[PDB]
Amino acid sequence: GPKFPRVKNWELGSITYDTLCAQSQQDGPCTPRRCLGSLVLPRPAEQLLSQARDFINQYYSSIKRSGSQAHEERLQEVEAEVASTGTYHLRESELVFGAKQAWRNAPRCVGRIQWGKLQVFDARDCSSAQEMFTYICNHIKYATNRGNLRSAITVFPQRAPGRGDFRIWNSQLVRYAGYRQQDGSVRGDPANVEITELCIQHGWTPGNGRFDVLPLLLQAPDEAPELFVLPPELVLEVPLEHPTLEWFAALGLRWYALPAVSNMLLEIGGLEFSAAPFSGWYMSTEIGTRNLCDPHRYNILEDVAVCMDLDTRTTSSLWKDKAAVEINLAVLHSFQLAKVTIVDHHAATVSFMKHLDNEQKARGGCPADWAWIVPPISGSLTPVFHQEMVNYILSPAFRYQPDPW
Amino acid sequence: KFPRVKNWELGSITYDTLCAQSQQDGPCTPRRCLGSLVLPRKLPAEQLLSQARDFINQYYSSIKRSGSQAHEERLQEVEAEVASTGTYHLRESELVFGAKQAWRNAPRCVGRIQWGKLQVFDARDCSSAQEMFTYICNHIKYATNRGNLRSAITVFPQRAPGRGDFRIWNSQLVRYAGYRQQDGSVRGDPANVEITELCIQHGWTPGNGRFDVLPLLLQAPDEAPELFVLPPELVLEVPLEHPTLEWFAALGLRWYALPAVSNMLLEIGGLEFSAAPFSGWYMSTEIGTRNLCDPHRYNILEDVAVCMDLDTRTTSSLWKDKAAVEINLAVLHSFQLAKVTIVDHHAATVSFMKHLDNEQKARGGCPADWAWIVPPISGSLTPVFHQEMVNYILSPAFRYQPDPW
Ligand code: HEM
Ligand code: HEM
Ligand SMILES: C[C@]12CCCCC1=Nc1c(nc(N)[nH]c1=O)N2
Ligand SMILES: C[C@]12CCCCC1=Nc1c(nc(N)[nH]c1=O)N2
Ligand SMILES: NC(=[NH2+])NCCC[C@H](N)C(=O)O
Ligand SMILES: NC(=[NH2+])NCCC[C@H](N)C(=O)O
Ligand SMILES: [Zn+2]
Repeated sequence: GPKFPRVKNWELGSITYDTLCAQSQQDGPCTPRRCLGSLVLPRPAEQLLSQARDFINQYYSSIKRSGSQAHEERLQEVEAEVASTGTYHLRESELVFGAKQAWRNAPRCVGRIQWGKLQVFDARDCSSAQEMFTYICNHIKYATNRGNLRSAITVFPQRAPGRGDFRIWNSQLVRYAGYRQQDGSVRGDPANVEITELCIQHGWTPGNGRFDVLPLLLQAPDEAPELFVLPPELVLEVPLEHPTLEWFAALGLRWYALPAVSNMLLEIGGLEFSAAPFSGWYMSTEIGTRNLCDPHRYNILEDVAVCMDLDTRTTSSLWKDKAAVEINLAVLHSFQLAKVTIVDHHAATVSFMKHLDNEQKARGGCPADWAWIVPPISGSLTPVFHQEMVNYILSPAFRYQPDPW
Repeated sequence: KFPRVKNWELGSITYDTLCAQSQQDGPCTPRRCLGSLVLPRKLPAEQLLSQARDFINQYYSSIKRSGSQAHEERLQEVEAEVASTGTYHLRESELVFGAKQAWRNAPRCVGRIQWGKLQVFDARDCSSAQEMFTYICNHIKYATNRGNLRSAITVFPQRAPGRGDFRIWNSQLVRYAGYRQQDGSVRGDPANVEITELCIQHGWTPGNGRFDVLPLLLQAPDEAPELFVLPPELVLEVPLEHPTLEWFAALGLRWYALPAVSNMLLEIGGLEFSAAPFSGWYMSTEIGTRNLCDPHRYNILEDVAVCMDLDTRTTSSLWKDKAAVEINLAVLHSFQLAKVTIVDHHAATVSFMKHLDNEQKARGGCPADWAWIVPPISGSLTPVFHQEMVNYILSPAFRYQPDPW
C-alpha cells in the first residue's frame, strides 16, 4: 500500500518502508532510465536561506522546541545575519549537532551505530597554518588515546565570501608515501603518489621505505600551503604478525592506528567547512583487504600466497582467497595484541543492522550505499549482504570536494 | 548526459552510450537509488507495434540486411498481423536471435561472454503438460551432455490475450525439496518449502532426504498443473568431497549439475514467453557460498567449522571465512573430478571484464548490475569489484513474473 520504497531483508523475510527519503532536498545520480548507484563519484543568497532555515528546523526538533519562540527567534537571527553579510554563523551546540547528523547521514559508513558518540573540537577560531597543526596534533593525541580510540572531528573555519579556504591537502591525517620508481613501479602506497610528489615540491626531504609517514601540507586562507612533519610518537602504528604463521612477522608489514579522513567537506545548513578532519577506528577489511590487497595499492596477495606455498598459476586453487583470509586475520590479531581498537567485518555488519533497526524506529529509514556497506571479502557471509538498502542524500553531509591544487 | 564509467584498478574511463536505447524505466529516481532491490515494486496495438518494429529492426540490422526488401516485407507482415488480430508471431530465426539478445542484455549475468553460443529449442508447437514434460526432458538431456554442459533455452508458446499462460511452476527444473518439520526447522532446501508443499498437495509421495529431487508441476493454459517425476538418470549430480580433508565427504553433501531457471519470462518484440527455461553451467560460488552457506539456505558454515575445529565462539577468528573457502574449494574439486562443467569466480569475472570490453566496442556500453556481478566472497579480489557499472533495461529481456498460484 504505502507510496514509499519497500525494503526487504532476504535472510529474515522482513519488510520496511523507507519514509525518510522523503526528506531529501538533493538529487543524486540515478534516473528512471539507468542506475548509476555504483559510481564512486558521480558528476548564494536565497539558496542559503532555505538551507539554513531547514537546518535550524532540524536542530530545534532534535531538542524538541519545534515551533517555539526560541526557534522563531533563531530563524529571524539567521536571516538578518544573511541579509547584511551574505552568510551566518552557527551556535556551538548547533555545530556539535550538525557534525553528528552529517556522520549519521553518510551512506557509505558502516560504523554509524556510533554516531551519537563523537568528540567535536571547535576550531573555528583558527587563523594560521601553524595553528591548524596544533589543532591536528591535539586531535590525533585525543583520538588515539594510546590505542583506546575515540571518535572525533575538528572543525576549522567555514568558507567565506571572497576569502580563501582552509584546506588540508592530504586525503588523510596519516598516510604512507608512494615513491614513483625509474622502472615505472611504486614503492609505498601508490594511492599517495600525487601528494607525495606535492610534499617534495614544497621542500619535504623524502625517505625510501614502503611505510614512510607523510608530512602534512596545510593551507590557510590565501596562502601557499605550509609543510609540517608529525612527531613520530604521536603516530601510533601496529606491526603485523600472524597468530600461527611465524614467517608473517618477517614480512615487515605495518599499519597505523588512526583512520582520519581529511579531504572531505562538512556541509551544515548551507555553510561549508572545507577543513573538518574526522576519525574513528578501522574495520579490519579496510587494511587487510583493500589497502594491503588491492592490485593498485600494496598488492601483497601474490607474495603472501607464495609464502603459504599455494598454487598461484591457477584460479581454482582459491589462492587469492586463502591468502586474503590470512592477511585479514593477521590485521585482527596484531591490533588486538597491540591493544588498539579495531572491528572485524562480522561484528561491524551485525552492528550496522542494529543501527538500521534503530533508525527505522527513529527516522523511518536510513540512507545506505550497499556496494560500500557490504565488505570486500566474505560479502554474503555477513547479514548486510541480504539487506536491501535505499540511497539518498540528506544534509548535514560529508561531501567530496575538488583537490585544492 | 552519457554516464562516465571508471575502472579504479586501471584508471580507464568509458562512456556508456548504449543506455540511451533503454525504453523501460527501472526503479531509481534522482531522489533515491533503489539499485540494490531484487524485485520491481510494480510486479494496446500501437505499443506492441512499436516494440515489434524495433525488434524486427534489430534483427535485420544483425544479419546486415537493414533497409532491404526482406526487411520491408517483414515489417508489413507484422503490421498486417497485429492490425487484424491484436498480436503477431515470430519466425524461428527471429526467436533464435531474440533469446541470445535477452541473455546479452541480462544485467545480473556474469556469464555473458558466452551469449552467442546458445542452443534454442522451439517448443511453440506444444499443447499440453505432457508435451512440456517431453520437451523439458530433451532439454535436460541435451544441456547436461554427460557433464559437458551446453547452454540451452526451450521456448514454450507465447502468452495470449484470451487465456492462461503456459507455466513451469518450479523456479528451476532441478531443485531439492524443503520439508517443514513440526518444530519449525527445515529438512532439505529452505528456499523450496512452498513448491515442495504444492507438489505434495498435488499428490506427490515425498521422501525425507536433504537432497530429494523435486518433480515438476507443469501447467497448460487454464488447467490445473500436473505432476511429473524426472527420470533419475537425467539428473546428473555431483557428490561433494574435499581435496585434502577426508572427513568432508562424510558430510554427505551433493549438488546437481544443471542450473536451469524455469520461472522467468522471456520478452521479445513485445511478445511474452511465460515458460522459457534456460540453462548454462554453474559458477562455483552459487553452490559453495549461497546455496550451502546462506543462513536461510542449507546454512552449513557452523557444521564445517566445527569439523575443521575452528574457534566458533568469536567473529574475529574468521571461522566463517575459513569454512567458506574450503566449501567453495570442495565444490570446485568435486565438479572437476566428476568432469562436470564449472567456472570459479575468478575465471568468471575475468571473462566478464573481457565481455565488457567486447560490448563497449560493439554497442557502446553494457548493462550490468554491480551487486549481482560481484561475487558473494572475495569481491575486491576480483576485477569486477573495481569496475563501475551502469544498469538499465534493454529489450529482448528476461523479466520476473508472479508465481502462478
Ligand atoms: C567509529 C569507527 C568507525 C568505523 C568502523 C567506520 C567505518 C567506515 C568504513 C568501513 C567506511 C568505508 C571506507 C572505505 O571503503 O574507504 C567508512 C566511510 C565513511 N565514514 Fe565511517 N567509520 C567509523 C567512524 C566514522 C566517523 C567518526 C565519521 C565522521 C564523523 C565517519 C564518516 C564516514 C564518511 C563520511 C565516509 C565516506 C568516505 C568516502 O566516501 O570515501 N566514519 N567508515
Ligand atoms: C554459460 C554458463 C553461465 C554461467 C556461469 C552464468 C552465471 C550466472 C550467475 C552467477 C548469475 C547470478 C545468479 C544468482 O545469484 O542466482 C546469473 C544470473 C542470470 N543469468 Fe547467467 N550464467 C550462465 C548462462 C546463462 C544463460 C544461458 C542465460 C539465458 C539464456 C542466463 C541468464 C541469466 C539471467 C536471466 C539471470 C538473472 C537470474 C535471476 O534474476 O535470478 N545465464 N548467471
Ligand atoms: C567497489 C566499490 C563500488 C564501485 C567501484 C569501486 C568501489 N569502491 C569502494 C566500494 N566500497 C568501499 N567500502 N570502498 C571503496 O573504495 N565500492
Ligand atoms: C546481495 C544481493 C543484493 C540485494 C539483496 C540480496 C541480493 N541478491 C543477490 C545478489 N547478487 C547475486 N549474484 N545473487 C543474489 O541472489 N545481490
Ligand atoms: N574506519 C574509518 N573511519 N575509515 C575511514 C576510511 C579509511 C580508509 N578506508 C583507509 O583504509 O585508510
Ligand atoms: N549459472 C546460472 N545459469 N545460474 C542461474 C541461477 C542458479 C542459482 N544461482 C542456483 O544456485 O541454483
Ligand atoms: Zn540507482
